[PDB]
Amino acid sequence: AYDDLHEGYATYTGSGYSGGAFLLDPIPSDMEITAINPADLNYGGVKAALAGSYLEVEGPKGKTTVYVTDLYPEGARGALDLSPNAFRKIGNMKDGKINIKWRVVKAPITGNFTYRIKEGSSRWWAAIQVRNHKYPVMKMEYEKDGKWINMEKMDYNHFVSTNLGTGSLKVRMTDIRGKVVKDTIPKLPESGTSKAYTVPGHVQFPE
Amino acid sequence: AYDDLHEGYATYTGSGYSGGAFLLDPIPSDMEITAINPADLNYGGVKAALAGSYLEVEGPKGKTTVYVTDLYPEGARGALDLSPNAFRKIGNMKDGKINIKWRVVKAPITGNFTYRIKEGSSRWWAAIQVRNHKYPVMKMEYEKDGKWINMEKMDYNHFVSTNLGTGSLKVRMTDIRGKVVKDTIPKLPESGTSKAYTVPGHVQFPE
Ligand SMILES: OC[C@H]1O[C@@H](S[C@H]2[C@H](O)[C@@H](O)[C@H](O[C@H]3[C@H](O)[C@@H](O)[C@H](S[C@H]4[C@H](O)[C@@H](O)[C@H](O[C@H]5[C@H](O)[C@@H](O)[C@H](S)O[C@@H]5CO)O[C@@H]4CO)O[C@@H]3CO)O[C@@H]2CO)[C@H](O)[C@@H](O)[C@@H]1O
Repeated sequence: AYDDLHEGYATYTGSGYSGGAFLLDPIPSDMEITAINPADLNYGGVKAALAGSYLEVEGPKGKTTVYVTDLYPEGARGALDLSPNAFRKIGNMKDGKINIKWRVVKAPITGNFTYRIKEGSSRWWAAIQVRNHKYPVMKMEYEKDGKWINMEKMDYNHFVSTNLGTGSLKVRMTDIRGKVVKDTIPKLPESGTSKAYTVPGHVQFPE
Repeated sequence: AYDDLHEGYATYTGSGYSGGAFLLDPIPSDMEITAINPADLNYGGVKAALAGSYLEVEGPKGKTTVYVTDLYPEGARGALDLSPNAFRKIGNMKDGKINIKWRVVKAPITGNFTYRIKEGSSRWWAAIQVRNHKYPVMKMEYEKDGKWINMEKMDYNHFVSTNLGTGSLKVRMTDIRGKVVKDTIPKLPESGTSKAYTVPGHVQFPE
């Protein structure tokens, strides 16, 4: 629609395949990825607003799409830190830094959300990650007896809250376009889970 | 207190031995105990200020001493809910309600404090309870590399803080008389402790 490009500089790097901030591991080594500067990451006042998104990136030599897996701490506004397999498609690596133009695009994925329930989660406190989302997840709310509680998004790309209640958790998710989709996670453990675990989801953002 | 005085009324209950609000379990069955009204409980605006304290209660037929283990939710100022073994000593069991006078007194205990580390406590969040204190515990601080941090006392008789750091924990406790002692508590887990545990203390409030 109204869908502005973002101008900035790209560098390249080899981290982000493992141990990146957004806790999105494992990353296939053939995957084209990127680290994003803090200002653009936390769009809308949401920590990790753009975590797990995909960007289309024009360099002086071509255009390419990258999965956003990590924070680029020392990056200026507009700055991306690309994997070299991605970088090489849009610029010469002889130059260390290239002019780029990027925007958020729809993820080249299929199927539904997958939920990751962080280690330490319970009815008392929980951090919930959304994976496999066609668009940036701006918001996640759960219903506790009648009303909708907003969950804060963290730097580690999980939505977080307390006293969530017993019983299965009905949730809703909003994307960067304002689209909202509803789902249901199975009831949380009474005592904090020693291991993080996976819940296959039943919904996806609209095309 | 060395001196103190409340006027109120007492009834009696069979609860507070297991599952009380102050989480002081286990409670020996033959121990004289009481539940406490919210107003006196939260003395000086500290939630559960008088939890785990001891009171001398005077009834129409004698005096006796009790351990405070539970909240008396429907209590007016000065109202107490005694265990029968305590009630039996200062009143007639044929009454459902008696006139009483009471005061916070020195604990008929020996030895130092012990600490309870609540399940789910870690470097990031801890709930720490003091047991075996001769007087009410009004304040608990810990030292976080520079200066002292105040821990919120909770309705459930643990002091709570966050981002406490790694290593062993330098604490100072303050009683209702204004008296301050200092102790150290072992290292806090990197991730949330699966079960609650007790650690021995090495300090005690002045007689
Ligand atoms: O912060 C950056 C860092 O974070 C970590 S993950 C870590 C979080 O940081 C931390 O904030 C969080 O702390 C939780 C804690 O895990 C949770 O277990 C407790 S729940 C507690 C509850 O507050 C309390 O109401 C309750 O008391 C009950 C009692 O159980 C009962 O007996 C009676 S019937 O009623 C009482 C009162 O209602 O007891 C429960 C449990 O003891 O709360 C805090 C905060 O909400 O936990 C996270 C991990 O464990 C992350 O890994 C890093 O990447 C980040 O950099």
